[PDB]
Amino acid sequence: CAEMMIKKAAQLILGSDLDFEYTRIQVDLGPAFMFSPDEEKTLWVSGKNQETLEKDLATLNKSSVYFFRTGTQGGAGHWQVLYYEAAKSGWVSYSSQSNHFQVTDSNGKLTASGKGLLVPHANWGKENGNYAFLLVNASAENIIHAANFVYILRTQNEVAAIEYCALNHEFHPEIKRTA
Repeated sequence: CAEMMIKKAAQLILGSDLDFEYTRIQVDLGPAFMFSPDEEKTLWVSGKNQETLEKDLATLNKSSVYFFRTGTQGGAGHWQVLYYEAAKSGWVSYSSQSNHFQVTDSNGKLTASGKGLLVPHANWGKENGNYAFLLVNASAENIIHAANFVYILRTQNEVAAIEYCALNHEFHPEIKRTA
């Protein structure tokens, strides 16, 4: 399930399918990105108002892909992949096969599902407790980190998974990549 959005990222950026060869829970992806540089991370605080979020979305290039976290700073996060789908002329959020929805209309304003990203009557900001959006570039290395983190977390444990991510720059060999 965490694997589903990672597979999707891989399809869009690496032109490839990932097969997680599990020969023996659900995951918070956040820690997979601890070794990602700050230059690949952007925090938005624009979710009080419809207008500001639409002009945040307008600053993104439409051939780039992100791991997109909704929720509160320091809190529970919901991770999904954000990408621009040329066919449907809009930004799409993809969590899994079952859970995905379009975010923007043909000309860059929020769809009805997308307005679900707003919380008008809450505090938005950098600080602990606030709402924000975290975009992590879905670069090859971040896709690799996410795949490896989840794989080691399931087959071993979370300490092992952060330790692995500290040192490893390639897909774990049991994570099969084919074009």
